[PDB]
Formats: sequence, C-alpha cells, structure tokens
Amino acid sequence: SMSYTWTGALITPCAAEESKLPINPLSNSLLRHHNMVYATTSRSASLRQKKVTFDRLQVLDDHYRDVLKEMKAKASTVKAKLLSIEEACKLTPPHSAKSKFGYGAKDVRNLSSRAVNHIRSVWEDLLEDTETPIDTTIMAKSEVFCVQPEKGGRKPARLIVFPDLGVRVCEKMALYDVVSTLPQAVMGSSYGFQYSPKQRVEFLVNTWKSKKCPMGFSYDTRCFDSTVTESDIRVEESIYQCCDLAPEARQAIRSLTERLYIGGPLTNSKGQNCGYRRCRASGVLTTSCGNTLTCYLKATAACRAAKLQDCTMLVNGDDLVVICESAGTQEDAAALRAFTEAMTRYSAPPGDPPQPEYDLELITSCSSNVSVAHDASGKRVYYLTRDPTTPLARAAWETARHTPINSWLGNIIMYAPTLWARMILMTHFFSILLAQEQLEKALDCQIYGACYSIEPLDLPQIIERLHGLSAFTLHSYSPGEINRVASCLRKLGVPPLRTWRHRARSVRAKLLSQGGRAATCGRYLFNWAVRTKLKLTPIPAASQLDLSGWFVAGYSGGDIYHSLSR
Repeated sequence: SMSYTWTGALITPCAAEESKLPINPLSNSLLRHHNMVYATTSRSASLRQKKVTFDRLQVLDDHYRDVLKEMKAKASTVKAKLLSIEEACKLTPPHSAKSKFGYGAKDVRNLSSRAVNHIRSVWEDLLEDTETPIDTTIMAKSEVFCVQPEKGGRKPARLIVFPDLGVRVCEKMALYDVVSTLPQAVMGSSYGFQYSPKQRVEFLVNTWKSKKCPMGFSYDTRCFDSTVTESDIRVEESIYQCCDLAPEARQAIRSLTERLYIGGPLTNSKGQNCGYRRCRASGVLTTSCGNTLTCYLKATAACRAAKLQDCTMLVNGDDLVVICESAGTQEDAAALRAFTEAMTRYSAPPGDPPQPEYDLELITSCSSNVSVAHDASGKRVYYLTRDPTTPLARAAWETARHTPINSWLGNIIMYAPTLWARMILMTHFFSILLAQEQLEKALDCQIYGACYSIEPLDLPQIIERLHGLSAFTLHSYSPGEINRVASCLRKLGVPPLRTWRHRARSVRAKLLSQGGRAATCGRYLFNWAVRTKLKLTPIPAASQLDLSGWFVAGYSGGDIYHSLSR
C-alpha cells in the first residue's frame, strides 16, 4: 500500500510566504550572517512529497502480538470522559484555522450559534455515517532553520494534513480525555511527556545509574508518519476501545478511525483534489498519542527479538531512546543490527542507523542531551541542553517579524539553565521588551505541541518551579558544551559570549530600577551577570499559585490551547 497517491494538482499557499530573513534593524543585534537563515515555503513541497511517498511492507510476529496484549491489559484500567461542547470549545486556539462553513475560532470560543450548530451536526454525522472518508486540507508548513553544513543544503517544507475546524472540536469531545490519560496508564515511566525537563533528566540519569554496565542509543525512524500503516492505526483503536467509554464516544472513535485516521482524500487551499493518504495525518488530535503508542509497541517487541538485556525506554511521539545492560562491545553492536532488522520488518526503518553509546552525555534524543554544570555550593547538577543553532535562527527571525508563536519564549522556559539561554536569549529579549514596554503583553508560545499564553514577567516563578533555583546559579559548564555554543555563534555571526555579559548588566539595571515583577526578573534572571552576586531565596507566588497540566501529554498537531499558568 502506498503512503500517498497524487493527482498532479499542486500544494498551494493560502497567502504570500516570506523565505528570506528581511534586513532587520535589530536582528543584527543578534546575528549578522542573514543569508544563513531561511523559512520553508510551498516551493519545496514536491521535494518533500517524493521523500514521503513509498510502499509499506509489514510483517508481524509473536513478540509484537505479546506486547500488544500487555498494553491492552493496562489500557483496560482506564475510564474516559466525554467532553461537553463547551469544554471542547475552550480548548480551541484563538487563531485556529477557520471553518469552510462560515465561522472561525473566535466564533467557536464564543459559543456562537452558527458554530455550535455546525459542531452538533458534525457530531451526529459521525453517529449516522460509519464509512464515508472525511475531507482534509494539505499545506506546506513555514518553519525556520540555518543553512546546512553543505552550504545551500536546505530542508524542504514539512506537510500538514488536517480536517475542518468542526471535526476538530468533535475529536476533542470524543478523545481529549483518552489522549491525555491513556499513554501514561499504558506505558508507565516510559511515557516522555509526563516529565518537565528537570524530571526527564532525573529519569535518564537514574536509569543510566541503574545499570551495572550501561549501553544506550537513540533510534529515529525515517519519516515516521508515513511508515504508519492502516493496520497500525486499527491496532491503536483496539487499545482506545479497552477504556470504559460512553456509547456515543465509542461510536465517534470507531467512525473517526475509519473515516479519517486511516486515510482519506487531500484538498489544496484552492479546493482542488491533490490525492489520497493511507498513513498518519500530521494534524489530528490523535497523532502524538498514536505515534507514541505505535513507536513503543514496535520498539519493545524489537528489543525482545534482538534479545537486549533489561531495556528501559523513553518515548515521545516518534523520538525513541533506550538504555540497556551492556553485553560486550561486539555483542552490543550485533544486537542493534538485529533490533534494526526487527523494526524494519515492523515497517519502521531508520534514517541514520543507530549507534551504541557508552557515555550518557553522548546520546541525543528529542534534539537534546544531558550535560553537567555546578551550582552555588558546587554540587554537580545535571540538566538538559541542545545545539543552539535552530533556536537562535528562530529568535533572529522573530525579532525581525511578529510571528503568531514565539519559540524564543518556549526555549527560555525549557532550557533556562543553559548557558546560551541565559546569556543570549534572556538578555536579548528582555532588552527588547524593555524598549517597547511589553513586560505585560502576554505572548503565545508552545510546550510539547500545546499553545500556551505566557506573560514574560512570570519567568522567574515558572523557572523556579520547573528547574529549581539551581537554574539561577549554574556555573562551570562543560568544555564540550561551551565549545559547541561558541562554534555556533561564529557560524551565524552572533557576538561572542563575553560580549553579552555587558548588555546583561545594563538590562538588569533597567529592570531593578523598575520594581514589581520587573524588578524580580532583574534579580534572578541576571544574577550570573552581576559582579556582586546575591543569594536568591524561593519566590512566594511562584512556588504556590502556579497552574499545571503542563507536562501530562503531547499534543503536537492537535489544535490544543490553554491560556493558564500566567
């Protein structure tokens, strides 16, 4: 079966697309080699289409069947709730793509009669029609990156496939509780999204330390969404049906599976038929949960076929990492070859073959790795970091153009204890917000796929809560880390680290001479910059009235919004 079939009609943009980082009079503040930065457009969609289109061969065995059963036994434990129309409407983001039927996201969140009436008709139709394929729109996504080491090497745009706004609200009524609760019930501590960065590190380290003689490797599949088969999607549904569910929820799930999740027709922004899909749609509520369960299922069965000792896995969508008991250098290498052969049989071949690693700091997963620094007292602290190239390019682009979503904010949040995030990101953006007086204006950013509204004045509290005060006192970063960061700054033309120390004291001062939330930002966010460092004490409001539901599950491609955690 082919992952996609194409008619020849083109994948079209619904509006003008910027590809080059226009000559900004402030982004230079950050980076000078503009030509290194680019955004993907519709123009490279055909290149992506050829990467993503191929026949899938899949052969299942006893290990696969044993593991599926164990998963279903755990899922049987779950009781899921049907969301009411109102609750599902509130989860919709304010700028979600409007409906083909004459109402938008503003209308849905306001519970307008025309929106609610169309939403009900969609719901009833899921009960009355068990089989007609549901329409979806295919689009080229606009994402920014830094040019490939092979100068001129560029990533073609990724493709996003999604049903109408009305269908998306119904997916939430039937499946939001399921997608937010079942992964953890089935996968235990192996479910990645239940962890904040601080917790993910803790789990990686204790697990590594749990081994007598550790071995580990990251495994990334080549175009995972396209490797997902009709069979995989139906197995996913068999796991969801093990929950206790209301009858209408049960039928909605059955209909959604057959009419949308397994495949359907592709329509461009002009209303023309582009072709047909028989693999995972990247923009449905179930894609994170579905990919996570499917990845876990195939990998767990693969270790058994390969006979790997005491494997513990950590899965986030298609990102997989595993740490087992080493059995000898030669042994290990041959076990992976085996593991890859089994994954391949299960319809999940790798992009780059995996490599056994015997140093935890060398494993890269979710585009990140564990590194080591020291805190105030000097007690080796572990934390998560990543190559900063993409984050810095995106921050440059966001300085020059107002984007709906601000990755820089999410990056400060998720990587606040990092060297680059503190010296560069915090300094650059707080000077800017200072300049325009936007410390109040809340900004939209996203964590693990969900869109969250956050007011920059609350970062100190958020950071303390997630990372602990160590994040405000780390200091003797590793050499490999400092080298990677400085090498990245040269590549892009970002001013050397020692330069930022200077701008920091300035901003910091302008923030203290401000008081309120402003002043506290100045005290904790820039303590590393002051010559006379002070002793930071736990924040009041922070470690108290702070909201959660932040690290429960992944919602990438899911159209999920929460405007909480101020």
